[PDB]
Amino acid sequence: MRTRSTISTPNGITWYYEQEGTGPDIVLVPDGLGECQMFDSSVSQIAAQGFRVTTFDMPGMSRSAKAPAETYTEVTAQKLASYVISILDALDIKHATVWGCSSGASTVVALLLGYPDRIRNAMCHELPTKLLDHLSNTAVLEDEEISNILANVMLNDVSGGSEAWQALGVEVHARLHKNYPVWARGYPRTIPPSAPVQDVEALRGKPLDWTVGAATPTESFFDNIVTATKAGVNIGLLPGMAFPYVSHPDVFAKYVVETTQKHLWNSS
Amino acid sequence: RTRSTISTPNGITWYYEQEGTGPDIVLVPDGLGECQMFDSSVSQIAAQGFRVTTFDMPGMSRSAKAPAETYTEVTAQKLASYVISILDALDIKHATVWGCSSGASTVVALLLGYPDRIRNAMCHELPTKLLDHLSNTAVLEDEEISNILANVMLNDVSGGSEAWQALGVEVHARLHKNYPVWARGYPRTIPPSAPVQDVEALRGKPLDWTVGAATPTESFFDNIVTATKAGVNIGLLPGMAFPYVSHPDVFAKYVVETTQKHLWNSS
Ligand SMILES: C[C@H]1CCC[C@@H](O)CCC/C=C/c2cc(O)cc(O)c2C(=O)O1
Ligand SMILES: C[C@H]1CCC[C@@H](O)CCC/C=C/c2cc(O)cc(O)c2C(=O)O1
Repeated sequence: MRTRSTISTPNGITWYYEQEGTGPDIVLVPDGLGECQMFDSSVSQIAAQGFRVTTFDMPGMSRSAKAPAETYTEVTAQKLASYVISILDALDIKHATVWGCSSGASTVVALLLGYPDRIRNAMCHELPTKLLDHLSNTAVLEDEEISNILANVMLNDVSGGSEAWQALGVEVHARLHKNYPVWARGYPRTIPPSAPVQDVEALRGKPLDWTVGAATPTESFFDNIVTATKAGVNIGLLPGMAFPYVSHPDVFAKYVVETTQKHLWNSS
Repeated sequence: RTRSTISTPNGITWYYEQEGTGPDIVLVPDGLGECQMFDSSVSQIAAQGFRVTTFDMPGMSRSAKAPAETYTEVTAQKLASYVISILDALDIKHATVWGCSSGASTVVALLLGYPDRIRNAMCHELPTKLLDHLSNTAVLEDEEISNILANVMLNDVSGGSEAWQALGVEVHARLHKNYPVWARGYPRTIPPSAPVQDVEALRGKPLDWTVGAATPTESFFDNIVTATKAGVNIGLLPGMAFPYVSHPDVFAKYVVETTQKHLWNSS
């Protein structure tokens, strides 16, 4: 039942993408690691509730690595938003519900403010608004040190379930190995200052549902909870940390289905 | 530093410590009721021109001589009246107050209930939700409550296992006796008594709110939402529930700078 293919956009990207189901469109935008295999279990469960679910590897990452250096260096929310609009255009998806975590969160808030005709509703999780010294310092190391550093962060620190992280399998971890240096050089220095949450009055009234990981240290996304509350945006918790779609895929799929159904009710 | 006892008309015999001269700062303990956790910070705060007072809480540690009403069905409003009682006995008429956990509930009830006595309040990690796993501990035997909660404090909420163990055997022996008292008196009655149900009563008050930097987001998520809705200053301290144990110099600086900010805004 699942389409696994490639499609080329006039910005020079050859995207790897996957697609399952029929009904209203839901688009799962990956985190900075740009790896859409992490959504595998959830794509099926969500599509089974009467939706067409699309996801993709992000430009320069995993199977979407045939792309111009412009698409994976000095990356901003506003760039990533324009690239997602290009693949939606190429797949004839006119109106979409969107999910994003981390740099994906910045992207989906950028899609909702920048292309409101295209976005039914956005789900953002743990939107990075602060430069982090220790992530930025990795950008200057050698490829194999970055990979060994960030691989152990993901496994031991921020996976929110190391068993489920490992069970992604050898083939996934070999793609992630290659993505770590690309991400370290292109993302942590430029993503946070691009965060589209400078203007709280721009967020008020929009179809946005904001989450943070229940197990994440409070300091990491404290700023997200303050901004959502000041803007009157629905803000809540998912289990786990930065990868609820890996650590708790059934709770993640249920959240995406119920949030989308609530906005289909309020459309009508 | 004065280390002494004092009796109040409500039948509590308080153990208390007091150091320095200048405007009054009162350090209210967390639910475990042990004021030795403030020992280093009391000196640093007092050296900056303050009179610093702390005390063991009713029925805990060296304030154990007290009526059973003082450590059963405990609410913020009850603890607020007992703090006022020892403040009256020490002739402290205007004070800055710190409190963590059930202490945080106490200092917000102090600020609302007795506005003429309280210059400003610092509240840390105010418990607003019943926790079934904590409520259920109270119906076990003493020695299994102590073994269990001694382990929770160290591994889950200390925010610094080495500084927690460095408190020493004398302190850990008092905590050992306190756990059953705390288990039976606090976790089932403190959260429903949280004085944060009315957001509008908080707006414009001299209240400074913190949460622990390393605490899981789910624990005090509700505090950040409430503070933000009421326009109350909300920020972080390093560690978890015991910043005065895990990061005592950062704790002292926070208490001094907050109090100095409110002395300026007074005049
Ligand atoms: C891929 C996830 C890793 C989650 C670990 C995550 O817990 C590491 C700390 C939080 C920051 C994530 C982040 C920061 C940036 O400046 C840019 C980004 O693209 C991310 C990001 O997408 O991070
Ligand atoms: C002893 C402190 C810190 C305990 C760890 C503390 O971080 C355990 C989880 C947070 C709740 C603490 C708590 C809850 C209540 O219902 C009543 C209370 O008096 C407390 C309380 O004072 O907790």
